[PDB]
Amino acid sequence: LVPRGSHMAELRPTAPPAFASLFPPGLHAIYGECRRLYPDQPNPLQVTAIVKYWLGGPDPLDYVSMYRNVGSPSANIPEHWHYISFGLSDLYGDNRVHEFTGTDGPSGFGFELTFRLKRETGESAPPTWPAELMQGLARYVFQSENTFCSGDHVSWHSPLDNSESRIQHMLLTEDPQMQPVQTPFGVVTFLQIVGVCTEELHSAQQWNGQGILELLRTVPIAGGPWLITDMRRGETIFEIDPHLQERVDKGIETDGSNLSGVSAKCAWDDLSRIRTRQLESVHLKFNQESGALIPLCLRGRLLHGRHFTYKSITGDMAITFVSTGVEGAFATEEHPYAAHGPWLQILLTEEFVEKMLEDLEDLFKLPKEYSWPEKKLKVSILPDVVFDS
Amino acid sequence: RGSHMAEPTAPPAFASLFPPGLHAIYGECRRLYPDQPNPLQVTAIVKYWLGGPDPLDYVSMYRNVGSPSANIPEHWHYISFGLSDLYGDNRVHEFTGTDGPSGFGFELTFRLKRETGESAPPTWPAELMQGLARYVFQSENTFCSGDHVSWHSPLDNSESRIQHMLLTEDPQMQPVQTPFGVVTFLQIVGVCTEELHSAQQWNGQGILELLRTVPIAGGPWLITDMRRGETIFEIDPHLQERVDKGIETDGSNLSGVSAKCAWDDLSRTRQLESVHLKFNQESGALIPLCLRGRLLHGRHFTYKSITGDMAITFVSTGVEGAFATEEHPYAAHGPWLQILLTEEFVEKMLEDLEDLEFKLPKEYSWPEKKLKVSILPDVVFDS
Repeated sequence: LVPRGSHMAELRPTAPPAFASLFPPGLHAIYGECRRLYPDQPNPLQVTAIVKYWLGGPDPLDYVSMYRNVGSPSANIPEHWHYISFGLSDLYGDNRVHEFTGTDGPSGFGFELTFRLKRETGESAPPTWPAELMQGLARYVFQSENTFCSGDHVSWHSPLDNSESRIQHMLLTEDPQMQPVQTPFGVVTFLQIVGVCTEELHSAQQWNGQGILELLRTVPIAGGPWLITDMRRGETIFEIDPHLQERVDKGIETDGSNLSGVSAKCAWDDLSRIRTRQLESVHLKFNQESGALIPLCLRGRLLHGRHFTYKSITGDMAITFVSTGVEGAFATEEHPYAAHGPWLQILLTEEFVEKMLEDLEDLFKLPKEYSWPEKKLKVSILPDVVFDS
Repeated sequence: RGSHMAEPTAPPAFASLFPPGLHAIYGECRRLYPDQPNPLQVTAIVKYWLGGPDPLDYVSMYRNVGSPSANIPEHWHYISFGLSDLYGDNRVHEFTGTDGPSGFGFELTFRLKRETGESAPPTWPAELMQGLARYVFQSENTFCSGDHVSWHSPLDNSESRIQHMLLTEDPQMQPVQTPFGVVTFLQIVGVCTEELHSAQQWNGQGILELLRTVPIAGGPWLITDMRRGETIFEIDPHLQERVDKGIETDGSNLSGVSAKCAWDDLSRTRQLESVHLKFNQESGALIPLCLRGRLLHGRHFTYKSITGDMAITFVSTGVEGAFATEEHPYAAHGPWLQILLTEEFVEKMLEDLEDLEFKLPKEYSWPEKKLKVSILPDVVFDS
């Protein structure tokens, strides 16, 4: 039989913008991607800086395009407003704001901010507050020269739209739609701002940024695969799902912690009986909050050959936990407890911290005391009254 | 008959112990000071990469006899270790390889005039160097020869008039090549608010070169005397004439200033046919700089009100993003006024405006341009 043929049972830019000569080449490329995504909105609402930054203006971003993304409620992606900045990258390439660096490497700071705000009902246009937020974030970047990555966190400690909204902080990720572009003035990637609660910010600091991001992609209400910020969100991802906390802690064990130290209630005392002092025995003290970080300090820092420092909020006192892999420590295996004044350094071997972690479970009859006489070490978790005196 | 003329080398002890980055720097130290192989040092016992507040691991303190023979006093010389990649093992700085800058690409130095009674180098500048290093580590801003640091505090915690810093290349220390990159040596030079202000108005390099001609400031090697009382302009009045000569030739690094100033119209962005600009004696004094050292150089200048929203930005013909053109030279976006002035016209203005005592309110008017500039008493802007 001669082939009858296939019968498919299931099937699912290129033209320059008006008046191209007018556009700066760096602005021209970014706009190209925006058109790719939104051909139906060729003239979107824009917030624009009339007083230019290079002429005294407070606003580093020259433009903020505001499109309407329908999303895919067909696949749990809500309707939202999409915000795209112009100014963080080298737009003009004439050394007015950014140093011209040519095609190789990053255009300006090498990125432009984006943000996806979940659309409410009655909203017949995109709200203009996130534009001002982006301006604010751009000020941070311009005043220093701290270029941001996918995974970075920003401590804002203020409701992003000045609302009562829980969402007071921001994480940064790759925009799910925007593809990095090559301008004549360098390369531009697209960092998306994702709003988060103080609690979730702390989780990213404790673990890593990328991991907390991935966690938000499985919680649509937060959340979603496209990381859309809903300002009217009331509960954290941990309150929506307590099972997630386990994946945070599991990750701290797997990847390690970004947390190098913490200002908390802590103290240490000598049992031996400025210059370095080598202590034969030591007694470390913590409240419930700082004591709760001990497993993180051991499992996610020392077990990874990194270190951890507890600083007492009141006073001179400090404790630094160190592993064998650290360089420049004045605490060695032979003299594992050493202090330069009030600053205590404790060296703990890999074999021994594993044994400690067997004793230390969550982490409540306080004082909760632990003791290893073979190491001459005592760790006690006390009520806050001790350190408040 | 013939002519009748009238007129490191070895490695240090236990070299294997030293990290390669620390080696090259110490090599340059030994070159200058072979007679002081073990100088006094401030050392960070608690390290920065382990929680320590001090970014500099070491600060060497040598004794330079100088050359009073040729007007160089005796002084203490301070050399930092930590700003550049010392260990090249990614604990503090990213290992970038031999090409480009090691760490931040520099270490700090400082030269303090030796007093009498001082039989040892004072330790305070070490803490000053730690302090400056924190600035550099928190914001990864790299300093250059010519930069200024607004410290707003007497450097040695004295009541001393030396409250600020400029930065220059060290006159003795030559740049070194480490296996982790290149290290230059930036010398901290202590200055007064008056001198800091001049460098902002002109450039650092200019005020630096000016200090080399005043030994007490000063000196060819830029040695900080903390006991200095009079500014370089008080020791030499002619030097004030030397700065603006440069501001004219080179330009100005001053882009704007918060001051008492206001504007009015005589009649998105409204364009104005006539305009009245108002300044106090202090801000009005900057006008020549604003014109001569910014506008005549294709650059802009902004006056902002210390009180309120009002602002005035002067622009020239060679600026982008302005909304004031030649055809409509006075335009405002709300309380922010932009005045466009041409090269030909500012030359004519400068002929009209002198200095800029005592004749307030001093007024200036160009009817063919519909422009009034008045210098008023400070009471006007206060209400």
